Amino acid sequence: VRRYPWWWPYLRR
Repeated sequence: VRRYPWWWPYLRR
């Protein structure tokens, strides 16, 4: 949950 999508974190964060 750095800033990108809510789903993004799983992607990289």
